[PDB]
Amino acid sequence: EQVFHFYWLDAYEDQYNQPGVVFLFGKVWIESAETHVSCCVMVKNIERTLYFLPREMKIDLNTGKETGTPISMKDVYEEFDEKIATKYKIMKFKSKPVEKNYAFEIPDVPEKSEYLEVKYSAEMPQLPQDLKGETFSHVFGTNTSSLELFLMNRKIKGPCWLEVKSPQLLNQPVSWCKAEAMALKPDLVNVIKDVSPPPLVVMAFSMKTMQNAKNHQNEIIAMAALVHHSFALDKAAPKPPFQSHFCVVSKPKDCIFPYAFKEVIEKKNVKVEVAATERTLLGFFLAKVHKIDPDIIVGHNIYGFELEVLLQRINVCKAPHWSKIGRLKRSNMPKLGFGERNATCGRMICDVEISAKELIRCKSYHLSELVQQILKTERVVIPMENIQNMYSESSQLLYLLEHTWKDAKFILQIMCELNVLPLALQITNIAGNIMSRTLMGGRSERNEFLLLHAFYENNYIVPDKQIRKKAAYAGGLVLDPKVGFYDKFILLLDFNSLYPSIIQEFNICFTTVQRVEQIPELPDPSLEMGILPREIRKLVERRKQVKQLMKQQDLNPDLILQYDIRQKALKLTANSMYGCLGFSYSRFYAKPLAALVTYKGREILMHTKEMVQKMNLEVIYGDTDSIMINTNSTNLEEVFKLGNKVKSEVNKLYKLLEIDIDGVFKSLLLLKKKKYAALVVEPTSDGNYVTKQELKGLDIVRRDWCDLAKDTGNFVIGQILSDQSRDTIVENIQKRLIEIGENVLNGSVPVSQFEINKALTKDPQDYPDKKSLPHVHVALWINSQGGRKVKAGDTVSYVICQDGSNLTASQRAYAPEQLQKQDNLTIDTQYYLAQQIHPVVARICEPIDGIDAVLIATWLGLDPT
DNA sequence: AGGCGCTCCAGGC
Ligand SMILES: Nc1ccn([C@H]2C[C@H](O)[C@@H](COP(=O)(O)OP(=O)(O)OP(=O)(O)O)O2)c(=O)n1
Ligand SMILES: [K+]
Ligand SMILES: [Mg+2]
Ligand SMILES: [Zn+2]
Ligand SMILES: [Zn+2]
Ligand SMILES: [Zn+2]
Repeated sequence: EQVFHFYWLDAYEDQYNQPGVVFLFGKVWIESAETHVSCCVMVKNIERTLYFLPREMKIDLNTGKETGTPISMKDVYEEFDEKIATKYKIMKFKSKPVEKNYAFEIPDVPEKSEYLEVKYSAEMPQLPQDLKGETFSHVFGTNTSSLELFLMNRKIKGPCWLEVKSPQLLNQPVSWCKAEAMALKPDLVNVIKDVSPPPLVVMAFSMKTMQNAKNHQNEIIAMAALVHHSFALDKAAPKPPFQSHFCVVSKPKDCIFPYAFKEVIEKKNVKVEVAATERTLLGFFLAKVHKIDPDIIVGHNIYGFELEVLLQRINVCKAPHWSKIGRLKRSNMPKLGFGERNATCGRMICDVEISAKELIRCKSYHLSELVQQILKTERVVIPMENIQNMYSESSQLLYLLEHTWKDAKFILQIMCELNVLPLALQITNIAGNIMSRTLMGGRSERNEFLLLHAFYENNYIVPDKQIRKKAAYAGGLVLDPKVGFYDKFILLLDFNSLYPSIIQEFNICFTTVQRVEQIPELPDPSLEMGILPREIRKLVERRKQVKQLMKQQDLNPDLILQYDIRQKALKLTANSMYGCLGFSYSRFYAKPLAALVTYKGREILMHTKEMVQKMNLEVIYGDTDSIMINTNSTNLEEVFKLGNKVKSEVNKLYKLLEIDIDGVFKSLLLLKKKKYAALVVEPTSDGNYVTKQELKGLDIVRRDWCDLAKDTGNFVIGQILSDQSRDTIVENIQKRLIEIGENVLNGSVPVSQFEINKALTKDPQDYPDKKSLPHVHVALWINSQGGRKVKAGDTVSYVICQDGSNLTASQRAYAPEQLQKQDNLTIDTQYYLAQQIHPVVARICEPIDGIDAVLIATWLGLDPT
């Protein structure tokens, strides 16, 4: 024969222009060059695969009555061959009887049955989905895409090594890869698992734009990029994260570069290419992408801005070879990240903004905010305006260029810090989907792929693809809290992986629960574990392993964070598997199952509450799978004993479900359901312990209150949870608030602390009642005013100012720059004292005797009425 | 395009 090895990373199909064809992109080892290069493998002749369900008794389609003659596969075969194939224009086909299982939402389909599997060219006509015949009542798989068929049939689960038997040459190159090959049929491709993965080429970049003087245009004037040619995903990121890099700077049109600039560059020796026109800059960038040939391109806000601006400018400046930004040679450039994801076809796009949203929580996911929270460094901002003045002098243009470079580096460092790529790979090998899709975010597509593989594997027919809202069923139970402050130790117990465990513990599955608002019945405990509990179980085991690793002897603070993020990622994946059951647009939608899981959960929480109470214990709170207890004790060692005691008593009732000691608090300020503060006990040696403050749901943790209000609220909390007597505390609180009130009025407070942040659920243009929505109003300004544009999902920062226009506070929202720059605008001190600080402190002091709302108003110098 | 539970604010009636 003849065979070659290929490590695939990305896949792509064009069902309209090239049905039955799948393009694979990956790596190949080239011995003569001792390096891996890119390769494109075009897989052809992927055939549609349909399953015809035979009727019990034959039917006549002209009368619509049975005939008395039963059915046999020969009957079905003949009908397809004689009437169906001929009527629908299917020249060739192959078929065979098979036995498949079914367990989904189409009524009148038996659990197990024999089917006539038919296969034919994807180039031939697609049969109607609701097609029926004389011998068959239903047909499955009429609309399955080639990519799905390929991945499922070949059992490909994320990036891996493949052997391609009998490769063919192509008359003409179809990609921008170094190597190419073609497979005439899918069965020539096989997964192999005994070859270590190859390292990848990773490219991180950033760009700068500039609004042009006259015409309205965002011109790209600088780009920076860092590259690593051997970035391994099965180990710690390389240090340093890049081996090379390059920069390119261009002039708008009317401007002229500072002189000696060239020399200044040769002098300081920076790998900077000074382009004369934007078109040149773009042509150069694309040439660099083609030559470097990255498997992964990383940026910040790529999908929302950068990528669209790049393609548009490439089109406007008529830059040469736009398709080099991807790995597939194309001609027509698509626009609007669909058209985008396609534009980079073959190259995975990692957007740290998107990845950060999935892995951690921030007040905003803008680059400065991320560099601060994750890299713990400050990032300078260069406003589009100041840009122009920079071209005037050499050092300025040079500074701007170094700045762009710094952003490319920040982006890359954030990617490594969050360990984004290894995580995305792990999730892709688990779900068996496509890595570039994993990186775009979303839990549903992954869960669908995970289930598709599992059901194909177990020989099941799967549903065909089909073509915040109000709750549609009951969820978790939240206990009514016993609001107040607590001095004695509090015990918090929480069940491990509750829902995933409930699914296993009661064997809930598409295959074991009868259904069709009514809660189904638990299946007979004799039945064998179903696909769902097994798959769910595997996600829980993986999570336990990672938690075991964290438990280990003295580890790095950086690594510990990575393990914690990963552990939560696996938690979210298992919970998303439960959630998709209740996702109306899910391919495996099964609401009764979702409702049964939540039902058992509330039941279990109620029983655990009543049980702790029978032990004569005080249950002051509980959320879905937790129980909070006031031990009233001051003896830590005793509390822990009591904890393990209740734990043991509870776990005694279940086969798999296990409750644990989530934590112990030294002091607790419980305000309302899902809202509390506390000093958390952290044992050291000899029953000794340190203590750490922890907030849950308070206004202090939200993004939509200013720092001034939030820092002040945190001060109060720190004082309340304190050792100090109630008296000393109340005094300190007053002492501090009176002070804050003065500082706000005398103008001692940094303008940044007045900023309020809110994310837009929709694009600012899609709001009818706009004007009175401060964040939507500042976004409409920002947008219509300059370069970048805010869209659904972005958070907007703003401040309330004195306009001198007597409109409501909500109608006097302005951008920070807009305030600092404009003179008629000034901070509305009254608004901040009464609508920000007062509301926050009042809710926090609500249960504290001695403080009161009226009082808090007088400290702030507000008229109590 | 994982689920549902529980505040908070602007404003008009
Ligand atoms: N993002 C989330 C968080 C929680 N839950 C549901 C399912 C969980 O099983 C249950 C309990 O919430 P937990 O925070 O306690 O999550 P788990 O108990 O499952 O994991 P852990 O072992 O960390 O407690 O609430 C969910 O569906 N989605
Ligand atoms: K009070
Ligand atoms: Mg839990
Ligand atoms: Zn081999
Ligand atoms: Zn709403
Ligand atoms: Zn919990």
